[PDB]
Amino acid sequence: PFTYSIEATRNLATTERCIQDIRNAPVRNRSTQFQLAQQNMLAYTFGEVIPGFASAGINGMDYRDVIGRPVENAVTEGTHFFRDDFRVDSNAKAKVAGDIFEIVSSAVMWNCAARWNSLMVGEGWRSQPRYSRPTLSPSPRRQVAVLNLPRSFDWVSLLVPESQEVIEEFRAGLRKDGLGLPTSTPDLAVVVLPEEFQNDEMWREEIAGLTRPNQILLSGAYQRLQGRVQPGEISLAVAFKRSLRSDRLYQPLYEANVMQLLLEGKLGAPKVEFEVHTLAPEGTNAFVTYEAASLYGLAEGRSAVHRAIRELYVPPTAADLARRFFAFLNERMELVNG
Amino acid sequence: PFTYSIEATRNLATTERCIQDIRNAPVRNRSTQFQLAQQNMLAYTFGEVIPGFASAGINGMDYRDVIGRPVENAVTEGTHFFRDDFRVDSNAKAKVAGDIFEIVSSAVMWNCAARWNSLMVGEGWRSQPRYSRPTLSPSPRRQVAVLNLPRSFDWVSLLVPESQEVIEEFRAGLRKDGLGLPTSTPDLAVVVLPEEFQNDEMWREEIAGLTRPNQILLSGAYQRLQGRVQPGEISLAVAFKRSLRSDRLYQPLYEANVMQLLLEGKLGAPKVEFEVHTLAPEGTNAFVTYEAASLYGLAEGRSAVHRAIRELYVPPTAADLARRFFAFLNERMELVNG
Amino acid sequence: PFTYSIEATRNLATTERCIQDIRNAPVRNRSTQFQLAQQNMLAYTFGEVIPGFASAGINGMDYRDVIGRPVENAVTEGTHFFRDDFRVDSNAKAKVAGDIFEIVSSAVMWNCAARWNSLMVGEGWRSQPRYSRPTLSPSPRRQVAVLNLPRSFDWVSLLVPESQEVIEEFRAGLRKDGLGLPTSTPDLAVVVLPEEFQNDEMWREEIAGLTRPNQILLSGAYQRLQGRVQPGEISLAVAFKRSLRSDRLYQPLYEANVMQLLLEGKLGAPKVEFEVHTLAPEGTNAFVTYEAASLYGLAEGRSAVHRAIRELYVPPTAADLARRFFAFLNERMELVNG
Amino acid sequence: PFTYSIEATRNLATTERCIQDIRNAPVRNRSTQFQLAQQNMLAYTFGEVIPGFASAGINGMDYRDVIGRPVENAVTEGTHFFRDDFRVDSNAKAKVAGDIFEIVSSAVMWNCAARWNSLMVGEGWRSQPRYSRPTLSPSPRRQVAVLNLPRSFDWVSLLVPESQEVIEEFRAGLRKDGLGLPTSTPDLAVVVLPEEFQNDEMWREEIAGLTRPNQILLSGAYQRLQGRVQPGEISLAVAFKRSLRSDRLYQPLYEANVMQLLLEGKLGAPKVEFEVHTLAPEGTNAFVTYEAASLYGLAEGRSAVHRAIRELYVPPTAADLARRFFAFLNERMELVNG
DNA sequence: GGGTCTTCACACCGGTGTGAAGACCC
DNA sequence: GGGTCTTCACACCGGTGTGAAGACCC
DNA sequence: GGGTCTTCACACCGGTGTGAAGACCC
DNA sequence: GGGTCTTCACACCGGTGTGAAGACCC
DNA sequence: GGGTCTTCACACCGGTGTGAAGACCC
Ligand SMILES: [Mg+2]
Ligand SMILES: [Mg+2]
Ligand SMILES: [Mg+2]
Ligand SMILES: [Mg+2]
Repeated sequence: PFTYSIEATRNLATTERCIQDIRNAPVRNRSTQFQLAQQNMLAYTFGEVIPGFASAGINGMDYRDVIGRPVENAVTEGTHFFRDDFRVDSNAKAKVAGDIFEIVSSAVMWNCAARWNSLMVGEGWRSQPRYSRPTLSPSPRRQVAVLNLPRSFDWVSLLVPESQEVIEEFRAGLRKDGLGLPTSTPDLAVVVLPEEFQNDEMWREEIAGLTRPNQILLSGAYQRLQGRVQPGEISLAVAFKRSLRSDRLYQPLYEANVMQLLLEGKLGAPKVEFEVHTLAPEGTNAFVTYEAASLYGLAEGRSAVHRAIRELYVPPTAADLARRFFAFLNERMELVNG
Repeated sequence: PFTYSIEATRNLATTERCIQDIRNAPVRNRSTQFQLAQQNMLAYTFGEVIPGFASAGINGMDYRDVIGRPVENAVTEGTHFFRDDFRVDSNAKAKVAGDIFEIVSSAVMWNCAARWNSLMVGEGWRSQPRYSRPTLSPSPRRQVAVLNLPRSFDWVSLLVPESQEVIEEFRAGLRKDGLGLPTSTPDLAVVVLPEEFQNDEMWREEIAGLTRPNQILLSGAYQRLQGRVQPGEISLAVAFKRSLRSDRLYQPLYEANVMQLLLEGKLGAPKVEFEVHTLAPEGTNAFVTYEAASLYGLAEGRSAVHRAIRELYVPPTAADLARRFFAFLNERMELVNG
Repeated sequence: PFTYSIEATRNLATTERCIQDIRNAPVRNRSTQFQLAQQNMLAYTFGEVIPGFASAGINGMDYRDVIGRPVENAVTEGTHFFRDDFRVDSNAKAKVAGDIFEIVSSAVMWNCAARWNSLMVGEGWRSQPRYSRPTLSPSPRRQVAVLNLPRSFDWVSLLVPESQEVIEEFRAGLRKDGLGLPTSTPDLAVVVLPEEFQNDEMWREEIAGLTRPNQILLSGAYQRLQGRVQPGEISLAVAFKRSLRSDRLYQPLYEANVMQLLLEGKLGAPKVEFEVHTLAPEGTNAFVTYEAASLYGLAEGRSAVHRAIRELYVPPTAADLARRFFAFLNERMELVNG
Repeated sequence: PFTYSIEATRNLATTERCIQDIRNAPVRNRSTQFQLAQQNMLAYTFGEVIPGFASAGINGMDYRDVIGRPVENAVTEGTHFFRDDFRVDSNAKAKVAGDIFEIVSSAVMWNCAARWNSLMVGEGWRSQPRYSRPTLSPSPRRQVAVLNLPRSFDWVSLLVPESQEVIEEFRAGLRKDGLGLPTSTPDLAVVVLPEEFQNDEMWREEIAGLTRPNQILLSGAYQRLQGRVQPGEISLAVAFKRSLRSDRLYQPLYEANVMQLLLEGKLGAPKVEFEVHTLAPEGTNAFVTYEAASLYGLAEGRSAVHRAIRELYVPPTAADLARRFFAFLNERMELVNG
């Protein structure tokens, strides 16, 4: 349920409850009395609804109210069973709500993917929400595969092994001096679908919830493309940060300045689009600070300089995320052999 | 006082109290009931004592107990006047304690500077704490000037204007495309003293406290060297971070990869030492992650590759900070015309 | 509860509260305003959990944090009802915390006993915590009975009355000159189970808490073996001292040098293992000082000399106490008729 | 001064003040804000007066008021300079007051020694306090040397090296098995004066204070008899404990049961008198518990059994300590060749 | 490179909670 | 007049000052 | 029998369902 | 109309949930 | 002895104090 029905939380199980009492089980470093089950809170509120693509009153809501609703949905569960004992620290209400923004917004553009994949293969343009049809020539080798990425991923394992050896040579070349290229992985990698999946139906079946069946699918769809995509076909890379501070905006820059060195450079990609989706850009001069030239090209003169960040987006609603991702596919997929 | 005398807090003024009640004055975005006066808490505990160089029982204390003592010194003030009302948020107890680590540790190596400046000019080797004499030839053109840096500083204003024009050409060259080189400033910049100050006594008078007289001196000594030092004479750059997480260790990397591009490169410095001083490296694989090659040299083949971080230091005491900074000056100042 | 739930202390009774206000009832010698209920604090924190054998995050915690947690659990109760009045003297926070160490650590090896008794009688090797199975031949006349001992106990009343008369003859022989053999009793006496209890189920039912039902069982299980065990079958004697000073380590020596005279000697035991379990051995040269030969054998030449203390143990966790007591039973119970 | 003159504490030096502020000098384990100078507090109150032998109104005072007066003399100093900051922990008010009882009571029987030494050599019987003359034949080889002993002393170094080799053989014999004979030293060892000092005037000059001149004399007079006294001439051994608890009375038993084994036994002393001087025997059954037979003789049958403690004394005044020590010398020195 | 100084073990009692034997009428 | 209740010894560690051996350059 | 006390009108916004005009592609 | 004062970006760590590699006997 | 389970690094934002540039009349 989306609006905290009082009996479905009493019809649920203790395993699938929103908050597990770990007051009789510390974990040796943090004295966490109560924890917020991230995988259960997503299955509770967004379990039978998806923002952007369902129940258009939700799709016009403020996107700072869709994200951050499972956190207040968990507090109203916590003040029901654990009366007067309930405390969740504010540093725990930001980790989960940041990860809610990481998963849910990736699940909205998954629904934009499967509707884009429908129009490419000759199927119609689902019009249950009023979304405008893209004006591109429908070709089956244009469907896109959006992929959520894990915490310790390194993203080189998606490239074809004829191209993966150059990066491994560049990495093991740095290992001779005792060095390396450590990076943080971006929260979202948008790549085009390879040849082996041009008739598979798992890239067109639109998702209708965020239950744990269709939740390990989205965290685990990356493994089916592990070593398939050419380096010139990684279209978009989306870093997800819920709010920005005047120093936390630099950790996506080091995500891009490695991504614009191992692709532009050793594997010869032209330019990979890297962009940041935020909700609270206030308190920072972040739009000016994201006008940063990439440090990769600053050594070989002024041959080709460009931005390290494509755009800094502030989605006002959930449906405005889906409208932007359609116009992104309407322009980037023009430049392939349709 | 260091150990919370009960009457000096009652002999103090309401202006110089450790905590001002701003409960009748909000600031329109944060509902801060009580604030921690950072400039007053440093003047209260460390007002007549300096770690490392005074009262050797303090100098052998755990350095996580020296830093973080003004925060608990303020709580014991807050539970005295404002009984039962007192709440300071944990996100406010980290900003001040991080800034306490930024100022106090810079004030310890200031005392290492003025004793190094004494042995260079022919004065003796003050031995009130048992610190070993450096085995270098005493030359007056070897004394070092340690400088705390502000929040919006850009550090190019320290270079001589014959060398400052190249960086301004490289910056305004990027401004033609609507770009830039934004950076965070390091918390400490260690440079050698220029020719105009080789007889001045403000670089040898050892500081004996952290009162507001000798506090705007340390935050403001950088302006006296604004446009004096050659680019090949910036010896050490110290970034101060009290604890590290698996993503907050990247914001000093972007501080270094710009510092190793505007000095190595456009102004031809050989290699500028950049190092991070932390207290809690646990919960991270940060020593392996700080074995990162600089992204500046990764474009022109493999001409000269090196680390972007020199060392990751964990000071066990306060006197072990002073012992390391003496051996750093014992090695780096060998390579000048003594 | 283990981590101070705010309403179970409000759901508790005034009788079973953690701190009774005796401010309207002095006791004629000590002006104790507030007292720490030792029997209630054990029932509050460890009431539904046992260290070593439950909730393995607890079992890996530092053992100086398990013991000493009911003392800080009582302070957080005391600053709730009795606001600003609350003072417990530090000499009262050591007596209870020392007695907490006396009872809880005896209750951990009781759980090691009942699992050892299960494998001896043919029942399985409970594996809810991952504890290694002992490699001994399972015989029913090998199960062990661990016994907590009171404050004024004299431990001779456990021996069979055919052997108790020799000690009473030696005691009443000394009473003719107006003398005696006064001793302090050890906090723990580990003896093997007699013939009358080889089918009883009270030595195999594992304890699941420290509530006052299963608390007078552990302080009172000694009376069921009052006059049953032969003198050659007292395997281990454990003295419990939370921290050691350079003179408080001698009061277990006089506990051993009487125990190694009334058993080795008048009742002909070979050697009784006597060992001290401590948490803070710092500030002492106690490991060298516990290499003391027993004063019993120093009169008849050098016939048989040995240590008065077997080992000085420092348990790092709670599960490491259970691992040591299993390997102790794996070696000492080899030397009986299995 | 004895009764806290307000200007002699202001005429004193900061070095010889009763309390040094170590608030700017921790000592890495204890957070001692203010310390009680033990060597200065004895020089302040008892600096020009000695109990028992001076100003007979003092000598009739309660002996729990003479001892424990420098502790309250220090508190009245501490609430004068350090207003409202002053806190000395009760665990620090017992260590010093116990050591005050250790030094002052040893200094009273030093005055009984030098008056006993005067009557032995033919000098008169000083009668400034009305003390009864002993009825013994005055012989010069009967004068006694009372010795305060340090903290890490082992008391074997007082015996003649022809007798010291047997104990060293017995100790190194135990070292072959990795053992030893660790002991606590008694606070006072009373031995008879050897042949080399039968005309020296340092054993007859009566002490007239406890200033630091005549304070290192009393802690350091033991070194002049280091290896001089035969084992059959150690008359009295006094252990000093201010109050007794039901387990702290055993640490003098282990002091005696080694002293009644290395002297009775290996060096053939008949019986060495060992006694405990206490002020608060309440709360214990200590008089019955000090009726303990020595564990040395309990192995060779019932050849010769005796007490390990001679007497447990409770001195009501200071002059009653001097009256007991005169009657002790009136009986023990009858049994030498007068 | 024997002096200065930072460390460490030494032995220091005191306010304690609880069980068992005392107190006292009925 | 065996019950209730007021007492008492039991064994409980923890913050300590000072001497002697450590630390370290010169 | 003017004080005490039980009553009453005053004016206080806030969460609402439905029709009609908006929104948007086709 | 240069002073006073109200604002804002700066850089500040800390308590976190989950996946994957560790731990350990059998 | 491959399973179960105890651990750990990963990447997660949010409430902050202070300096410098803004605001505004005079
Ligand atoms: Mg992120
Ligand atoms: Mg920093
Ligand atoms: Mg004990
Ligand atoms: Mg003593």
